[PDB]
Formats: sequence, C-alpha cells, structure tokens
Amino acid sequence: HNYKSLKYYYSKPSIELKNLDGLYRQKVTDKGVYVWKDRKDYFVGLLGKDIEKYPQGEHDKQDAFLVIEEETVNGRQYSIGGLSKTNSKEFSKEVDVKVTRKIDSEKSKDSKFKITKEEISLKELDFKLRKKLMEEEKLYGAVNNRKGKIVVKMEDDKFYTFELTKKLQPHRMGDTIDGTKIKEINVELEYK
Amino acid sequence: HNYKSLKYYYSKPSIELKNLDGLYRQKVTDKGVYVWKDRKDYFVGLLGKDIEKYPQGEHDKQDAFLVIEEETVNGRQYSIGGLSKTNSKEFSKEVDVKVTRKIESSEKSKDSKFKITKEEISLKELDFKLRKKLMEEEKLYGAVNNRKGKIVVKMEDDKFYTFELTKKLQPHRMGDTIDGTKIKEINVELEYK
Ligand SMILES: [Cl-]
Repeated sequence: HNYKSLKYYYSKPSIELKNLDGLYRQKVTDKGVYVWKDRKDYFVGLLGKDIEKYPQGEHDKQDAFLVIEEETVNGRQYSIGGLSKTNSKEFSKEVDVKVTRKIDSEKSKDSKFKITKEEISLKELDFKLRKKLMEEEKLYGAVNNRKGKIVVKMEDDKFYTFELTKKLQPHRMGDTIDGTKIKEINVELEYK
Repeated sequence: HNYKSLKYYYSKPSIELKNLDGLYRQKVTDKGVYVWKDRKDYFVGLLGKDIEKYPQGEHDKQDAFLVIEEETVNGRQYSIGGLSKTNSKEFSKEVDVKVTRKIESSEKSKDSKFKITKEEISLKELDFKLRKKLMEEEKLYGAVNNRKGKIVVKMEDDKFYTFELTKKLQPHRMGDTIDGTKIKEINVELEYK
C-alpha cells in the first residue's frame, strides 16, 4: 500500500557525512559515485541533473546525506543523490516551521528547524522535515495520516514543494538549494 | 566527457524479453523488480512513475526492454525501466521516420521506415532503437560534433514525446509508456553535417 511504503521509508535512519574523505566517478558510463569517510564506503546514485556535476575522476570538499536503500549496488550500501558542496565556513540558521492543519476549519502551531549547510539537497530537507513531522505531528502514524505538503520558501519567494502522499522523486534527490536563502517552511497536514 | 558516454551507452546491446516468465516486486520499500525469462534473471529499477504499476508481489503478461547498466544491483545485471504490458495479439505497424539537418535552417530530408512490434511500448525502447538506427544510418555519435539534434515521436492527437540527442534519456522517463498503435510519425532533427 502507499501508506506502508511511506512509513517504512521515512522511518529509516539517515547518515550525515560532512567533508567526505573522497567521492569518485569511475566511469563516464556509470550512474553514481563511490563515496567514503572514516573507512566507511558507499555507492551513491546520480539519477537526476546531479550527474552533470560529477564527471569522471575525483571531487573534493563535498558532503553526503545518506538514506540506505534496499538495493545492494556494486557490492555496497546504496543511497540516491544527497550530495552537496561542503560549507566554506561555519553556518547555522534557525527558521520558523509553520504547521497548519486543515480538518473542516484549521489548527496551527509554530516550531523551528536548524539549517547547518550553505548548500543543501532537497533529499535532506525532505527527509528531515518528514521525520520531524512523524515524531511531532503523527505523520504516517496511521493509514489516514498521509495527506498534505511541505513548502520550503526562499527569500526571493521561489519555493519547493514535497507532497506527503508520495516519496520524493529520485531525480529530485540530487537537486540542491542555497541554505543561506531559506526564509521559511510551511507545512499543511490534512488529517486529524 | 559527454560525447564519449553517448557513443558507449548507445553502442550497448539491447535485450528484448517478450512475455516474461516472471516479474516480482520483493518489498514495498525497494526500488525495482526481479525479472526473468528462459532461465536468465535480471533486476530492473523502477525510478519513475512506473514504480506505481508494480506493487509488492508477482505480475505477469509483461515485456521487458533491457539495457544493462554498469552497476551490479542485488548481485544481478541491472537495467532501468523498459517494462510494458505484453501484446494481447500479433501487432505490427510501419511508421515514417523523417530526418532533416539544421546547420538555423533544416535542409533536405531522408525518409525511412520503422516497425512497431508492441501495443504498449516504453520510451526507453523507442529512444534506444531510434538512436541505434541513427548511429548506423546518419553517423550519430560517429564524431565529436555528431551529438546535436532531437528525436520526436508524434501521436495521432498531435501530442508528442521528445528525446534530446545531446544527452542520455533521463532515468525517470525510461519506465514511461505510450500506446504503440497511436504512434503516427517520427520526426528527427540532426544538427550536424
Ligand atoms: Cl551488487
């Protein structure tokens, strides 16, 4: 069912690897990179426009946000996208999280969310915000708790949306945005 | 570099499995299905909307268009998308292929035929078979500059599907399918001499 796949995907643990010891694109014909830190290696899938940023060879000063998928790829644990430029300097910013709840009228309450990367993947935003919602707003706690959306709003009013009724598309996991320009996060939940 | 990867990728052999002996989705949490025919197994990734067509369990009356990627997945040869419902009966259709050359003005065109064997066909197959025709008949990826242009699959209702030749077909599109009986014409534009 749609519920089980959401619940058991977003309940998975995540690994934040800041400053990889390395990430390596072996072949121009493959769809991923070998990444490693502290003697732990993984294979990361490049299934969107992110493949264009990592040509054959090595690339340094990079971060990785991992969610270990069910597939074993090239003998390693696998994750899709979540790659980004490592911070140039220390950066930490708390943004407001407006959680509105349509029932039919509505109920809302504010919370905060800690941003720590200058350049951040949609994968990370998506996964961490859903986890926050699973823990605090009963997201995917019952078959009926799956409708709504997460909106990440920028200072120039551009925004990014995550539909809660389905998993973030793999081709969007490698997309990144300027963490320093995230203005606010608006969440709408359409369940009791 | 990009040119090299296009040549390499579209030079790969394809594998057409009509009426799979099996297609099994192991977990609702995974991103693919095990497929097999005539004692040969493979794992096919579901990285687009195609994932919604194969819930946990087994499925039959399916076809698979394979292109083996560099990645080994679950200890098997891996391909992305290319799944479709098998033909309900014998089906064939000859469709025109118009090839022009823009060098911004498209010159004289050469017309050829392309046979459609399936009722429901994946964008992966159309894309891969059509580029292989071009590599063989129009020097596609035969040199550094033979990579610009586009393949356009037009339907009866004027709606169309486009493949940019300067890059590989996006993985999230490989599993999308269209009605093979509704395919009207194939218009190709090559931006090189
Ligand atoms: Cl493997």
